[PDB]
Amino acid sequence: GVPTYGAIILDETLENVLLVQGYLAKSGWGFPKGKVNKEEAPHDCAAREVFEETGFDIKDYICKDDYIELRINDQLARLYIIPGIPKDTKFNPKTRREIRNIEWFSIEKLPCHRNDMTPKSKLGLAPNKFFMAIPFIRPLRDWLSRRFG
Ligand SMILES: C1CCCC(Nc2nnc(C3CC3)o2)CC1
Repeated sequence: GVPTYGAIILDETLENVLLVQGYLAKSGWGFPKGKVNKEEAPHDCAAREVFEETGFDIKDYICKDDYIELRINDQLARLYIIPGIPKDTKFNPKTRREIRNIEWFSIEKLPCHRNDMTPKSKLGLAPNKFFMAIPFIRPLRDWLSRRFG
């Protein structure tokens, strides 16, 4: 799969993260991110995708070594960590045909797994609107603990 790049934007308290809501297949909440173009450097793709989806330019704030990266179904997704962004920032997608809404969420309130359906003796996982974000939540919490504590 083609690698994706984006950002985990946190506010000044380190409590809240910025998620964006797409449409259809991307109908839930996730971190801003998208597919790398040919010959495009990871930091440039992250900044482009974030600016397209949020209207906020991270370019002056990217730290090269500060990211969480996951390989899901043999696609690589790397989110640069960008703390300290004020909660009163005006975010506006470029692209309202792609982005429904943009909100801050409390990190401690976000799920770090979906729930099973053990109550119903059925296999699988219950739907959760944070499905696209969830894989990153525990690594994010651990990364923040190590870096700040
Ligand atoms: C809406 C705007 C665009 C970013 C999008 N990010 C995303 N994270 N996982 C996926 C699935 C394709 C694998 O997409 C979700 C939020």
